Amino acid sequence: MTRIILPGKTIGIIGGGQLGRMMALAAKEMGYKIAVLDPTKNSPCAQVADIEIVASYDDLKAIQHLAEISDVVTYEFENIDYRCLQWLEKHAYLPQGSQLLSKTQNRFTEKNAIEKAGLPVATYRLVQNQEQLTEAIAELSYPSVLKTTTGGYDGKGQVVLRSEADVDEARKLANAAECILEKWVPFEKEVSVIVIRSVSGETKVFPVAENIHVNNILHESIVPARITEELSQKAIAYAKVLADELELVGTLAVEMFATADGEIYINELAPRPHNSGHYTQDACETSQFGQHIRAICNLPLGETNLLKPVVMVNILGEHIEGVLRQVNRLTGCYLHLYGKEEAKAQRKMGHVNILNDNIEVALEKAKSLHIWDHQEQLLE
Amino acid sequence: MTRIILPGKTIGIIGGGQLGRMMALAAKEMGYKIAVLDPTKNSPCAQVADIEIVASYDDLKAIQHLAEISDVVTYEFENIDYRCLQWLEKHAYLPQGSQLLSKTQNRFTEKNAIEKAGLPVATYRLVQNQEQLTEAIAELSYPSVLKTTTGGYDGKGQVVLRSEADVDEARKLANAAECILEKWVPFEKEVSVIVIRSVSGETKVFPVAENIHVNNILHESIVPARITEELSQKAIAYAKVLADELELVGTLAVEMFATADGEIYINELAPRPHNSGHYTQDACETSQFGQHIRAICNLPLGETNLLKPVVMVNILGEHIEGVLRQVNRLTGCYLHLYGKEEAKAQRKMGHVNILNDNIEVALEKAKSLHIWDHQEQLLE
Ligand SMILES: Nc1ncnc2c1ncn2[C@@H]1O[C@H](COP(=O)(O)OP(=O)(O)OP(=O)(O)O)[C@@H](O)[C@H]1O
Ligand SMILES: Nc1ncnc2c1ncn2[C@@H]1O[C@H](COP(=O)(O)OP(=O)(O)OP(=O)(O)O)[C@@H](O)[C@H]1O
Ligand SMILES: Nc1ncnc2c1ncn2[C@@H]1O[C@H](COP(=O)(O)OP(=O)(O)OP(=O)(O)O)[C@@H](O)[C@H]1O
Ligand SMILES: Nc1ncnc2c1ncn2[C@@H]1O[C@H](COP(=O)(O)OP(=O)(O)OP(=O)(O)O)[C@@H](O)[C@H]1O
Ligand SMILES: [Ca+2]
Ligand SMILES: [Ca+2]
Ligand SMILES: [Ca+2]
Ligand SMILES: [Ca+2]
Ligand SMILES: [Ca+2]
Repeated sequence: MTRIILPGKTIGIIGGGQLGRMMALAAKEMGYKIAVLDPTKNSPCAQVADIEIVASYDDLKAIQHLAEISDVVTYEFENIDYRCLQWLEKHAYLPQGSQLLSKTQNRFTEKNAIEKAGLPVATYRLVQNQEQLTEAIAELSYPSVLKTTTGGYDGKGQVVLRSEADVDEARKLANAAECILEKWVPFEKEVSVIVIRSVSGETKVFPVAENIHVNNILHESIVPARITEELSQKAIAYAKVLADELELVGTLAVEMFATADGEIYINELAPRPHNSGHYTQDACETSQFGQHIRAICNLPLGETNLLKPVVMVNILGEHIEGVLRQVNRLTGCYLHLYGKEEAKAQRKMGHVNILNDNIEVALEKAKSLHIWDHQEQLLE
Repeated sequence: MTRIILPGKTIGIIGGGQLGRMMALAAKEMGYKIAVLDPTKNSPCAQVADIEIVASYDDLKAIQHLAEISDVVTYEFENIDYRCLQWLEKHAYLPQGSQLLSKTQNRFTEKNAIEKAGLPVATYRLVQNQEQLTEAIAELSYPSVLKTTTGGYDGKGQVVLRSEADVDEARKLANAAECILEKWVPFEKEVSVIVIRSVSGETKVFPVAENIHVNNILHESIVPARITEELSQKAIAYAKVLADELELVGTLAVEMFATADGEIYINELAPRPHNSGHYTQDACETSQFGQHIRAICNLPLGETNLLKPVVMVNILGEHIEGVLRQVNRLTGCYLHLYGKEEAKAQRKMGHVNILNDNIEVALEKAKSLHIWDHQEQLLE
């Protein structure tokens, strides 16, 4: 379409977490008003929003209320059910649509969609009962990984199978939920690419980021990713094909495995701004949040050039004390805090973007701060 | 001092215009809360702030109310009551102080401060009646400019005397208000430098901007300024001298005139983020607004590296319709709109940062858009 949502209009956001907040901040710079729906009062996004609706995500009356006061609707919360999605796409303006969301919510459906797009993933099998598990183990051998098709996050609902000794735990998981078995990919680095596509079909792709997870939570994103030119260009090419084949509108985070000998496998997709793209706030010509707003409002997209190398480091509840105490050591460090009321140990409270001409110096800065010693030790 | 205002605390801003709005957005990214005082409801800053106080700038009890709900107070309105600042610095925390602002509020007092810092100004005389105007004209000759000592913005309260024929208009101005007459400098370029100094005395200087005015309102800022490295170094050294001699805490904008022989005359000072510093939002490692917040909260200052060449173009009320209509043509352009509810011909509604590797291509982009045909017709 050529449908444009002009500055001055209201953008409605389903989900009031940090992703919503950062969307709202970028939209405010451009003169947009913001409405947000979230089940808890005073969410990070509500602190920036003009209008706040406190309600469950599955409350259709409240979704309708959000839509009826918004000129365009988007989401950070992905688990919107079909009845709400169909209503939104037909009776509100939801340029992102429902089709991509439905593919990314189920690991089996997601992998099917990626292969149909022509892109490589780990060899996988659907597991709906004990016999399918047995057949899958015999076909894919060891090592392999069993994951729940839905609801899985932070490595939960996941069993790695290294030998027959692991089968018992795998059977327990498969007893409890629909699963997929994937062949274990021996990779060197986990990487991600944020890709943007506007309503009118303009596309932009951000640089490849190298992602380091510790205890199933992202710790650092490094840009440029420390991978060969071959791996880099391949990752970017794959992300574009995905955007094109999936008919993306908005933002798509493509998480990948990169092997020593130059292969990329697509691991999973997120149809929203993503933690591995927070680096863009300080290091790129446009942030993933500014791009997201432009894409859904059908404005011309900004450029995605990396202006300075960067290390994004996540700030969890366990880190917030150390961050405030070390505040006067934060030279070259660009702090972002989400305004969450309560710190919980593993809850994401913010992040810091460490900019430097040299990635290793940025990495050394994170270390020398001694805030993430816990994460550092687990990596050692 | 070593007083630090930590993220999570409330920053109070006196003045709800676009400068406060942009301070608030940068503060919110770092997790600060915002309170604002403005005489008009729904101001640009109130649209982002957590707390809004609607009141006059002289309403002591409202200023008192703001101080009570803030951990630190800053100003945005350059024409603030004064004495109210003397209340604030003694009974609350106003790290900027009152002394610098009071000096810059009066052109005569301003000129004295600059001269006492050892820097050049246009030769000037105080004018309080017709006899003094007559004597000043005799001494300074033509061309010269008569300016009100207080209340001058957008070229208001000024009469340029090119010949004796302009004296009649100047005489009317001199009766209306206290004025200074100064020599008219035949500069090659106008430049500005934004200098930042924190509570602990850390000092950062932004790159020199080349500024183009039309009808005494800023039209374009160009960075890097198209000047010799020698003039650039001079301008920066001048800004550091002023920051130190005026004992700056916070932001200081320094407008300068550059003549063919390579000389710099200081035109005026502004103890706040400045229109000529808006380019920093998109083109520098840190924006002037993020820097200002860091300065007053006593956090380490960010780097001021220019990450890409930029042309900032002001969007006035006369331009808003054109911007919205030509919104699809804004590739390479980073739009900021301030949320002002009422448009007036010369009122500042927003700005656009045009980023490009080549400064001349950016300048050509502004022309090709034809949004500022009026400005380009008046320039040639
Ligand atoms: N096929 C595979 N081969 C090798 N390692 C894998 C495979 N699948 C998953 N992993 C490992 O398990 C980790 C988590 O799995 P996954 O990518 O499904 O994320 P998740 O469990 O949804 O958690 P998150 O919330 O971080 O996305 C990955 O980062 C990767 O290191
Ligand atoms: N239990 C859950 N299951 C699925 N999604 C969740 C859950 N809890 C929170 N979310 C969603 O996760 C998003 C925030 O993602 P976050 O930044 O924590 O990690 P991420 O962007 O998925 O990166 P990673 O892949 O490393 O986990 C929000 O959209 C939020 O609604
Ligand atoms: N996409 C999602 N699918 C399922 N549940 C979700 C999703 N997003 C959020 N939730 C639920 O909402 C809760 C809070 O959301 P989220 O995890 O994004 O914020 P948080 O700041 O991490 O809070 P907490 O640390 O309490 O989980 C989660 O614990 C989860 O139960
Ligand atoms: N002495 C001078 N010689 C030559 N040109 C001058 C002189 N004084 C002012 N000008 C021109 O007029 C413009 C506006 O002057 P000045 O900065 O004093 O106005 P102002 O209204 O106080 O500015 P602001 O809108 O920034 O508050 C200058 O940028 C310059 O172009
Ligand atoms: Ca996942
Ligand atoms: Ca996660
Ligand atoms: Ca993931
Ligand atoms: Ca002035
Ligand atoms: Ca001026």
